[PDB]
Parts: sequence; structure tokens; C-alpha cells
Amino acid sequence: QVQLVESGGGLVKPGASLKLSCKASGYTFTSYGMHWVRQAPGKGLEWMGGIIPIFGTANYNEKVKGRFTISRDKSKSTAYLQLSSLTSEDTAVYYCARAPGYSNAYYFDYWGQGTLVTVGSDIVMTQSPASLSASLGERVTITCRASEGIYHWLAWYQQKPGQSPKLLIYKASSLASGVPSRFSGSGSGTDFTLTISSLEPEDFATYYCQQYSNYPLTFGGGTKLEIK
Repeated sequence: QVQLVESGGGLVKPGASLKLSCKASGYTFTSYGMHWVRQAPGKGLEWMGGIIPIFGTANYNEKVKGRFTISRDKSKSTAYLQLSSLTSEDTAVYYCARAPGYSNAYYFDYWGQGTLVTVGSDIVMTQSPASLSASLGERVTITCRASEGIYHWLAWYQQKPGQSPKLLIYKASSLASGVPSRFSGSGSGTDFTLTISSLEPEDFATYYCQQYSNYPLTFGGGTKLEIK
């Protein structure tokens, strides 16, 4: 029973500081990495940084490095994200997400529920189409393009409305455990695709791709797959 619980969000004024907390339970905290990814409309998913709890080492997205600080408390099984000099641009849902390895250049196997924060040389991942209407029992293929070669270091996530993302595929074509057989991914280099061989009602969602070849970790803008 993997559980990630974020807390500490709220409504703040420009220039404020805010500390977020992520409580991990149901697994050994020090065996996995801990990242912070934020999401807002029109801004998509944006990697903040991650930390390897046994080493206490962290990597950041250059756009927030020095302003935001990640830390951990191994005895508490908790990762933290310290926000500073907050601006209108930092308005987002802040997720903590687990990385299944000892590298900060990775994909995430579990995401928390998110905590809302409101203030009042990069590999570009592009997804197309932005939206696609489809009907049940149909085969659908969606695309993801990397601005430069990423070998097979690509992950696909599904996000249903009101929910956090869920891992579908990692390593471009490896299906995540418990994911239905109707999902497949293919590609290498810069050209990637996700296919659902026969749509089920649960498959109507937004799909994101993410590269984990270089820093910063970057996400595509998403494809919303909707009924008829």
C-alpha cells in the first residue's frame, strides 16, 4: 500500500515563503527517490527537482534552483519543498512523486494527491494531437516528440480528471505493473507513440509523456482523449 501525502499548501501573497511536506508510507523511504512536480492550466507539468534520501543529494530545474530547496528527513520518511520569493507564476498543484531508483534523472512510479499553492538547452517534449475525440472499442495512437535524441528514456502517464498522474509505461515500451494489456508504447530516438488497441470508458483521460535522459526532466504538454 504505497501512499504519498503532501501538505502545507495555501493562498499566499507575492514574496511569501511556504514549506511543503510529503509523507511517505507503505514502503522503505530510503530505497527510492523523491521528486516534486507542479501542474497548472496552460503551464502543464513542470519538474521542480528531486532528492535521493539515502545520499541527501538533489538536482533542480534551473528555473527554480536556489529559490526552491528540497530536503528530507529519513526518520520522518518525509521530503520537503521550501518555496521562496513566490510569484503569480508559481500558482500550481504541487505533487510529490516517487522515482524507483538511485538517480534524479528518472520516471515516477507513484504520485501523491497534490497540494495547491496559490499566489495572489532544455529537451522540449511535444505531444500531438492536443485533443482527440474517439469512441469505445476503437484503436488510438498518440504521439510524443523529443527535440533531441533520448534513446528509450521515455515514460507515459495517464491522468483522469480530479486525480494525480499514474505511470503507464517507462523505457518507451515497458508496461508498468497492473496496467492493462491494451496499452502499448513504441519508439526510440526522438519519435514515440502510445497506442490503446481498444478503448474502454476508463481510458478517457489526459496522457503525458516525460523524458528522463537529461536534466531538467521535461514533460510533453498532454493529449486529452475524450468520448465521441
